[PDB]
Amino acid sequence: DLIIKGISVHI
Amino acid sequence: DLIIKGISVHI
Amino acid sequence: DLIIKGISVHI
Amino acid sequence: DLIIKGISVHI
Amino acid sequence: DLIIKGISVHI
Amino acid sequence: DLIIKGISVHI
Amino acid sequence: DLIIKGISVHI
Amino acid sequence: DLIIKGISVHI
Amino acid sequence: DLIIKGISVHI
Amino acid sequence: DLIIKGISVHI
Repeated sequence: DLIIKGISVHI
Repeated sequence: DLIIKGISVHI
Repeated sequence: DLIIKGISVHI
Repeated sequence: DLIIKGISVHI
Repeated sequence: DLIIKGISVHI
Repeated sequence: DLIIKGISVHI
Repeated sequence: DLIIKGISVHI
Repeated sequence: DLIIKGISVHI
Repeated sequence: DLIIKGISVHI
Repeated sequence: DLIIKGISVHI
């Protein structure tokens, strides 16, 4: 379970 | 389960 | 289950 | 199950 | 479980 | 469980 | 359990 | 349990 | 248990 | 238990 969350997500 | 969420998502 | 969601999604 | 959803989706 | 969250996430 | 969170996350 | 949190996180 | 926290974290 | 905390953490 | 804490921590 890889969870990446937030107002601005930049990968 | 790879979950990426947010107001602006940039990959 | 790869879930990508948000107001602006840019891949 | 690959789910991509949001107001503006840009691939 | 790798969780990365916050207002601005930059990877 | 690797948890990285905060207002500005820079990796 | 590796927890790194704070207002500005810089790795 | 390796915990690193504070207002500005610089690694 | 290795705990490093403070206002400005510089490693 | 190795605890290092303070206003400015410099390693």
